[PDB]
Amino acid sequence: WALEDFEIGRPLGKGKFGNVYLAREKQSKFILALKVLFKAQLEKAGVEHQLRREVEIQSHLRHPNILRLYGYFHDATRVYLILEYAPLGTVYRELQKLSKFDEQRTATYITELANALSYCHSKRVIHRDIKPENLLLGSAGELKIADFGWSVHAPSSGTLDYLPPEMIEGRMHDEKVDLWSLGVLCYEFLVGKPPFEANTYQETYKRISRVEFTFPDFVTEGARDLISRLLKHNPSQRPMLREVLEHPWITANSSKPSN
Ligand SMILES: Nc1ncnc2c1ncn2[C@@H]1O[C@H](COP(=O)(O)OP(=O)(O)CP(=O)(O)O)[C@@H](O)[C@H]1O
Ligand SMILES: [Mg+2]
Repeated sequence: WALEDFEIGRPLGKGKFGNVYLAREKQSKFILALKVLFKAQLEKAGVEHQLRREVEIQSHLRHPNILRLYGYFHDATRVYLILEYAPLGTVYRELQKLSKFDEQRTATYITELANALSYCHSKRVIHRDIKPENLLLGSAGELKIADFGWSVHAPSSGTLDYLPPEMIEGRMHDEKVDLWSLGVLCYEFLVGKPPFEANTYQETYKRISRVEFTFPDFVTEGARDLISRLLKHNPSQRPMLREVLEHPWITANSSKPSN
């Protein structure tokens, strides 16, 4: 597997370690996304081994709400990831355009997230880096979790906007990290801002460890209940994904069934 087997198109995104390009395999005309990481940069930090673990985790995951990793190769200087192509962009860009989502879209997206996370937790997998810019949209507008560069196994040990207290406090985290991020996202979808945003890293840190946030008036009581249950300082207090998928506000507003 070499780069000569793909025609490269426009870039789909740019990052510190590399770039993502639309691409087509020449033999079959299969269109896909090619993520080109540069070893030099991955080595400048201690990330090349986290990349190896992320690739091994993602290749064993098959779920309609998880971006597929078809394969991977490398050359002298670059690492190539062969990714499923998500043609409708990121939830982040959708959030900028629409400013905020209504209860129906939010509940649908949370349901799709909770389904995919349930499949991951049912295989001892945490993501930790669930940001809007890592949620992609498929041809039918379905959510796909991408960017598994931070996923890990077991407890284990940028902007903090989506990280729970136990992570910023440097403690040992577990599968409950994904529950906190789910509550951050639910809030951001309805309000248009993550609930602990601030002009400063140091201030954002304080807010998260205190769980200091407030709702705009238009947030309904059902959304407040779900969000307050997820954003608990104590991981063991956060609900299970089953409790989320069966939350009243989710069932009433979600257009997609649960799992
Ligand atoms: N299969 C895919 N289909 C469509 N767009 C994609 C895509 N994969 C990535 N992108 C776009 O490129 C951006 C960055 O890709 P990705 O999040 O996977 O790498 P990354 O976050 O690790 C960047 P860095 O190397 O700096 O850490 C995404 O936010 C998205 O806009
Ligand atoms: Mg990303």
